[PDB]
Amino acid sequence: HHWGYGKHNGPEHWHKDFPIAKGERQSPVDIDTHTAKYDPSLKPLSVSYDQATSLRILNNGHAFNVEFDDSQDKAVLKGGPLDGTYRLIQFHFHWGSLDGQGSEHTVDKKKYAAELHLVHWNTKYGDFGKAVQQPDGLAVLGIFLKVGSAKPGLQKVVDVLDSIKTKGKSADFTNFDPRGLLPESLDYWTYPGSLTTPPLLECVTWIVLKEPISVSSEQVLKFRKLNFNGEGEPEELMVDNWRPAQPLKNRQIKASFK
Ligand SMILES: [Zn+2]
Repeated sequence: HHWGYGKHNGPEHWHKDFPIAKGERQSPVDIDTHTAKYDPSLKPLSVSYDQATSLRILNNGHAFNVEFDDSQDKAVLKGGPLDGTYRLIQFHFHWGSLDGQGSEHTVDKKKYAAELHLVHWNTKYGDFGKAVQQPDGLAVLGIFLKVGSAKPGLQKVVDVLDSIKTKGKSADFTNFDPRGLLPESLDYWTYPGSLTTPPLLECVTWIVLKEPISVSSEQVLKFRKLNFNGEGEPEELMVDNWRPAQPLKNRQIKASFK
């Protein structure tokens, strides 16, 4: 039936409806730190989120998205391995049922408790829908979350989850500053990949930050209280909405640091 993360519709079944799942530039991957090539020609990332305008938070049945106004160049990513300007459209997370799993990318096979994805689209394409059809249409910043100390800047998010518990619910979510979600260092790994959920288009330049941010156990617990199901349907907790690492195939992972 429709795709999800259960036994009968999970990642291992996606290829039936989305043949691109067994493609040549599928994401996530395992980051082998000894095989990643330091590339001194890569520029530092430029994150200009001071004018970010968030609008809403939504439970789409597979995660929760915080959406931003992308009608102008207010929150953009540029530099790094990118050419042009990429506008932030939304951010979301992938998490697990336990603290030992949840991230999509792994580092030397280490899994983190969750992974944040900031999704950006290449402004030369005019809109998000056109951008997904191009090899350089999107740039996704990925940030790992480890459990330790609470992240103050994440609390506003945590607090509104009760109101979007089931699929299709949404809530006004204005004046949220995504700068509160960044690690101190912007060192990163980069590779050409895809979206990690259907339709799995190979249109992403991945930018994975080396430094994880910490969240408290209690903050992550609140994530695990969301539901995959819609209101009045049997309860299925929203946990383990992560795709396992895919084959690197013909790709090189580059590092911005040594
Ligand atoms: Zn994602």
